[PDB]
Amino acid sequence: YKLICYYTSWSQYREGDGSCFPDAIDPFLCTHVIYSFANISNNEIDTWEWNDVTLYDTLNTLKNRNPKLKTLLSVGGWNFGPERFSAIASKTQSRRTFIKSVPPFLRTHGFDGLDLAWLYPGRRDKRHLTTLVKEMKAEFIREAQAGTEQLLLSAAVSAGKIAIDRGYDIAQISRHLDFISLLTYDFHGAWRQTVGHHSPLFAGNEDASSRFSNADYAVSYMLRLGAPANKLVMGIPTFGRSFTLASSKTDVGAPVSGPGVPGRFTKEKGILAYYEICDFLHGATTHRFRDQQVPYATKGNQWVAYDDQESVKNKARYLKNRQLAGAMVWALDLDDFRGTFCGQNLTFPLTSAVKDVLAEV
Ligand SMILES: CC(=O)N[C@@H]1[C@@H](O)[C@H](O[C@@H]2O[C@H](CO)[C@@H](O[C@H]3O[C@H](CO)[C@@H](O[C@@H]4O[C@H](CO)[C@@H](O[C@@H]5O[C@H](CO)[C@@H](O[C@@H]6O[C@H](CO)[C@@H](O)[C@H](O)[C@H]6NC(C)=O)[C@H](O)[C@H]5NC(C)=O)[C@H](O)[C@H]4NC(C)=O)[C@H](O)[C@H]3NC(C)=O)[C@H](O)[C@H]2NC(C)=O)[C@@H](CO)O[C@@H]1O
Ligand SMILES: *[C@@H]1O[C@H](CO)[C@@H](O[C@H]2O[C@H](CO)[C@@H](O[C@@H]3O[C@H](CO)[C@@H](O[C@@H]4O[C@H](CO)[C@@H](O)[C@H](O)[C@@H]4O)[C@H](O)[C@@H]3O)[C@H](O)[C@H]2NC(C)=O)[C@H](O)[C@H]1NC(C)=O
Repeated sequence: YKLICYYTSWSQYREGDGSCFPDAIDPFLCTHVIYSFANISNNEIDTWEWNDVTLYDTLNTLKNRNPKLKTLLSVGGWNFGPERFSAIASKTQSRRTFIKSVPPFLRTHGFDGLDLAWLYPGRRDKRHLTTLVKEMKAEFIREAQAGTEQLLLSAAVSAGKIAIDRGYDIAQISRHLDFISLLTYDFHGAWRQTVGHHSPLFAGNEDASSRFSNADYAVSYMLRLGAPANKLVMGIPTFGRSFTLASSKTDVGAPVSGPGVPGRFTKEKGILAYYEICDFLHGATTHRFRDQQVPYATKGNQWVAYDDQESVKNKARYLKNRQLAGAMVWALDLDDFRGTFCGQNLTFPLTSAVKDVLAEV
């Protein structure tokens, strides 16, 4: 089983305990650690933060303590304009330019692979996405001839039915990619005036209608479309999405005024880190959708949809039962990495819970 974990570039800037640097990562926790995100300048991959080469270096030293650990650099991300990927990929010339610039960059900074996070490809992009993947892999195969271990190519893919149908030729890119990370956690939060969980495992017979917005459907779909199970990796969130209630109602379908109040450390309306959620639970009412098998909490007028050790162990069992390649976690720096916010003294409680199930039979 693979355990793919993302570490974000911008987490170093959070104040106090929220600050997270690469050396806080347990080397033996995941099998693959992906650094987010790289930029693209002059059609070449490039750094993003002023100190990335130092952090790249700190992250890759982890391999001195654990030789089996693989690291990858991810390009793209939500805040990355998909138009930019679109323009680079639709022109054979700028596409070859970006592709050719990737291996030397990865080899200089000690990475073992590239992760593609184009979010998201439209109907007019499908054909070019397939090309970027093909040519990128061909180039990695070419590059291994020099006697080095071949570079890995992976991609983070939307788990939304319409998004998949619209921009991805799953059967094609599946044969060229080493693994595919299913983003099974942004199903409900897309500013949509009402309450709901963003990462349910199952559909649940109540208020069913977007029968497609749950992990079980997304996995089943990807498999029907042609992706091999041994290359699929299910995404497991380490954060929660919050809402500000518009009334005293707390059950499903309850109206919402907008996103939740920022977290003290993450300072971003709408989301909370697992460690902030831990603090938040004191004096809150915790509920759990049986059908969807995920929890939520309320306090005053705030409503939070999140994942705990139990829902995360549950998802890991599901994933083993369908024989997938493993799990993907977003993100290490949103988990209780210091291990001093959630109680039972454990560093990375959520990710460790996923690791324990995977390590079981
Ligand atoms: C919200 C929503 O609806 N979107 C979701 C998507 O998120 C989702 O995408 C996938 O799933 C992840 C979670 O859903 C998703 O989220 C993450 O993506 C973006 C980036 O792509 C993250 O954006 C953060 O936002 C930060 C602000 O909150 C911002 O922080 C600022 O960062 C800069 C530098 O990075 C700091 O500047 C530096 O400051 C110091 C001094 O302070 C100086 O010394 C430096 O020189 C400064 N200069 C610079 C520029 O370096 C600044 O301090 C800091 N603070 C501020 C002002 O707040 C980050 O920069 C920015 N990151 C980027 C790259 O833009 C989101 O926060 C992430 N969300 C969560 C949650 O973590 C991923 O993109 C994606 N994952 C995968 C697998 O790819 C999609 C579904 O895919 O669904 C929705 O669209
Ligand atoms: C990620 O890579 C991106 C490049 O592909 C890059 O985004 C930008 O990259 C350039 C660097 O800033 C931008 O260039 C500038 O654009 C402005 C026009 O608005 C021009 O005029 C001015 O320049 C003045 C100083 O010289 C400044 O005071 C003014 O405010 C004004 O900006 C500049 O001369 C310059 O050309 C690119 O336009 C932009 N790329 C795209 C496609 O939009 C990011 O910088 C890079 N790293 C990150 C985001 O961390």
